This record gives sequence, structure tokens and C-alpha cells, in this order.
Amino acid sequence: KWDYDLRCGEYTLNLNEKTLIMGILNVTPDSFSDGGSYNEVDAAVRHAKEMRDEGAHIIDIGGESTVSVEEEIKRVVPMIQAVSKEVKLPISIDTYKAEVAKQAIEAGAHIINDIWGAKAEPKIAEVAAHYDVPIILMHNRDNMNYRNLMADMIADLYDSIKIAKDAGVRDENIILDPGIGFAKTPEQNLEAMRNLEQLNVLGYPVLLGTSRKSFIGHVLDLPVEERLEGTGATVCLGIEKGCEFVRVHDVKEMSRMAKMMDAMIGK
Amino acid sequence: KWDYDLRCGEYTLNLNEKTLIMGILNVTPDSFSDGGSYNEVDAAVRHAKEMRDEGAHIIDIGGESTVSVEEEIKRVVPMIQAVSKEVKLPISIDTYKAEVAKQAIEAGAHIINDIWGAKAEPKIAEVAAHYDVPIILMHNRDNMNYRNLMADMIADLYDSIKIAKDAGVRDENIILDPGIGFAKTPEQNLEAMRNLEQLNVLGYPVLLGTSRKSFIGHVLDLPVEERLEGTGATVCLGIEKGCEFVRVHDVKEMSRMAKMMDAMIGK
Ligand SMILES: Nc1nc2[nH]c(S)nc2c(=O)[nH]1
Ligand SMILES: Nc1nc2[nH]c(S)nc2c(=O)[nH]1
Repeated sequence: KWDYDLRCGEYTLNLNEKTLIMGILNVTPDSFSDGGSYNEVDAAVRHAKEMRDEGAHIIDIGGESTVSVEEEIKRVVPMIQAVSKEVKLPISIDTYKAEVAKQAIEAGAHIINDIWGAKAEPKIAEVAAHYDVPIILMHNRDNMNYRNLMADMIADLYDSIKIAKDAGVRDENIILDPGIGFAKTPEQNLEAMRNLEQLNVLGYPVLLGTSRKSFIGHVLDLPVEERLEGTGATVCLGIEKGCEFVRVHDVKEMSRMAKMMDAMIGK
Repeated sequence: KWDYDLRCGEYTLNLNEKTLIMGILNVTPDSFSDGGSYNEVDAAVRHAKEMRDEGAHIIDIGGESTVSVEEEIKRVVPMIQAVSKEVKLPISIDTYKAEVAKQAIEAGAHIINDIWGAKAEPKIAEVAAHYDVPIILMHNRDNMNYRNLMADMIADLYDSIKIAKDAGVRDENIILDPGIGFAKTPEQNLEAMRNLEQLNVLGYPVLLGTSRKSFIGHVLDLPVEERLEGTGATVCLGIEKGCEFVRVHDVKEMSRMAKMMDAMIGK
């Protein structure tokens, strides 16, 4: 099915063998500094190790979202260094800022993860190309008047691709993300879930990030820490509909669900 | 989609509104009696109440499987009486024996659940007709030389239908079950999972029972009490492939996964 592997400096991610699990690293900044003091970085490393032991294939590390420019680096850079040295797994870096991206890679990060899909700061894609790292382009926008949910997402993603490619990004460094929970009503989220398979016509691996998001809340009527089951359902449907990757919080539980899906669908 | 509801004496199960959850009632027989003493029956009632509070729509109660004839009744009959009076939900009774079935219904049971799909004791289907209760016909056999897994299951189920119908069972009292974990290699289980949608051409609602079964063990390499995630994956794929019902142990967790699936697929 994919005739190529994801190339990540020292690491090689096979796209045909299993749904790949990306572990969300939660950055808890020290209130008493702006930098990379012992507590934030040691907790980060701790968490990264736990996730590695629970089945994660990629550690995702993001500094601002939920900022400054200077601050993003000073807080993101020491964590990539430590997790890099102490955990043997590719790291993605979760930013839409070109500078931030750059520094992150030089610090050891391997994948770029841009929630603005290169629309943010198109320069990001040039960085992407320059280091030859895979870049995840997520669907997003600053409004939500849609002619047609699906047709628009596909158009939009495609607009991100154009930017990536016109910067020198190879098809094989491009991954897409439908951006569930961004720029969509709870209803539009469910519809996208229900039609995720349409992203495949674009020809690129797909990552899904629905972990504990708000729309799961809406359906189950349940707070952020009670969304394991709801997340799991979104994960399963995503694998059945063709996801190469899922970005989750609860790595132990989702690896098990992913691996059971993989066996059943025959990946 | 279904133009009719499941009719269950006092209760009415809608087939279009949600995936219906059937709760497996675990019968722990007192070692010191053969009948319906306080401990077995009170535990049973307790369990049934917990499952009702966690989202179950049907309580499944089975006495021998994992016997005598006389003993099955003496042990199954007092439980149907109590759970009936104390829990306001339809009960299915889990037996392949005509006598047992009969007595169970007279004791308040509403659905018959036959793991031998009327091949066991064809007379069961006559009971079924006589009381006009829905009867679940599960795929099973006493060997596992298959010409073609799927084509054979469909043929076999159909052979059960013939028996049901020739006893007077109305199409609307017929439910089918692919019998995962029965008469199939771990591999054949996965294949059936992967093609469950084929049972729909038969025109009848489908129930899936994969809760904590052995093939989940095989895939995850994990014991019976560590199969929540694996079960969940089988549940999700089943709802996506068209299940009207799932028979599970972990009712809280699966209701949540079912309800998230239902919202996404738009049931
Ligand atoms: N790729 C990706 N990155 C994310 N960062 C946040 S926050 N949410 C997401 C997401 O859903 N997908
Ligand atoms: N309908 C149904 N009944 C069952 N009884 C047992 S044990 N296992 C099952 C099952 O998988 N399905």
C-alpha cells in the first residue's frame, strides 16, 4: 500500500505495518521561570518515558497552544534536547511558527506538526524543506462558513499542499490531518469523522487527532477526564477509515485499541 | 431503516435509535445447593441493577455454558423471577434447550438466546413461536472445516432461519449472531469480524458477542480481565458494520463507546 517509509533522521516509521501512535506530551511550565528549569524538563522526560513504555511511536511536543516568539523557543528547546537524549523515538514539534520550528529541529525534533497547515507562516514549509523533515499539515481556518464541509476541507488541505510543494517539500514528507475540533461545530466534527475516508483520494498518509476533544464531550455529556471511551470510538473509526496515525493522550489504552483494529482490518 | 420494533411483552426495543446493549449476567452458583438460595439470586439481582444503571437495555441470563436438564431450570428459573420483579428491563435467556427456554419465559424471560441456532433442539423454535418471543440465532457447528468462512456462515445461519420459520417464527422475531469465538480459529474470528457486514444481506437485525473472548487474547496477548480495549475495538467495528446489538460484560464502558459510534455514524 505505501511504497515508501516515513524518513525521520535516525528513525524510520513504517506506514503499512501498524497504525502509528503519536503521544501527546503535556508541557507544564514552571511559574517561577521562563526557561528550562529542572521541574518542567524532568516531568517532560518522565512523561515521554511512560508513553514510550506504553506503545508510543512518536512524541509530540508543543509549547504555546491550548504566547511569545522568544518564549516558545526557550521553553520548547530544552525539552526537545532532553527527550531526544533520554527517549529513543522520533519527536514531532507542535508549532505553526517558522522560527520555532527551525530551532526545534536543530534541537533534535524530527517531524513538524503545524495546526495552521502552512497558512500560518508559509515560511514554515521552507524550513520543512531545508531540513527535509516530514511535515503534518492540519486543516484549519479562522471562520466556519462552509459551502460544503467535506469539499471545503479537501480544497483547503490541498491549498496547504500547494504551499508545501512550492517550497520544495517532497510528497513523501507530507502528512495530512483533518483537524477535528478546529474551526468546526460539534456537528461538523461528527460529519468529518463520518467521512474521513474522503481524505485518501489526496494520496497522502493521514493523521487523526481527536483525543479528549470537546465534541466527544458534546455527545457523551462528559468532562475532559471521562473521554477515554469516546476517544477510543473516534480512534477505531479512524483506523477503519484509513488513518496511518492517531494522536492521543491515553497511550496505553489506544495502542491496545489500535492493535486490535489493525488485526481485524488486516493491516 | 427497520420498519418495525422488537416486541418483548411489556418492553419495546427500538432498532433505529441506538445500538442496543445487552448485559451479560454472570451466574455464580452456590456450591452448597442446587436451587435458588439467597446468595446466587441476590448477587444476580445486584449485578442486574448495576448493569441497568450503566446503560444496559437487556439482561442476558444463562445457566450451564462456559450441566443437567433439571438443574438448568432450578438454577435459571429463580433468577429470572427476581430480576424480572426487581429490574425493569427485558430479559433474554441463554440456552439451547427447549424445555429450559419454555420455563424461562413462563418465569418472565423475554428473548431467547440460542448458541446452537435451533440446530441444538429444533423444538426450541417451536417454543419460540408458541410464546411469540424474539429468538437470537447464533452461528455455530461441531467442526471447523470450512469451504469458505463467510459463505458457509451465511448458508448455516440461513439453515437456522429455515428451522425458525418452519416453526411459525415471524421474520420480526428473528435476530442473527455471527457467533464469534465459536467454531472458528483465531484467524477465522478476525476474518468474520472483518466481513460482518455481509450478514446484512440476510435482512435481519444482527447481534455481536465478542466480549473478552479468546481471539482478543490471541491478538493482544492479554488475559481475560485485560480485554476491555480489545473488546471495545470489536464493538466499534461491529457498529460501523451494521450491528443492532452488542453483548458485553463491561456495560458502562461499552455504552459510552456505542453512543459515540452511534453519533458518528449517524444512527
Ligand atoms: N496534528 C494535530 N496537531 C494538533 N495539535 C493540537 S492542539 N490538536 C491537534 C490535532 O488534532 N492534530
Ligand atoms: N448471542 C450470543 N450468545 C452467547 N452466549 C455466549 S456464551 N456467547 C455468546 C455470543 O457470542 N452471542
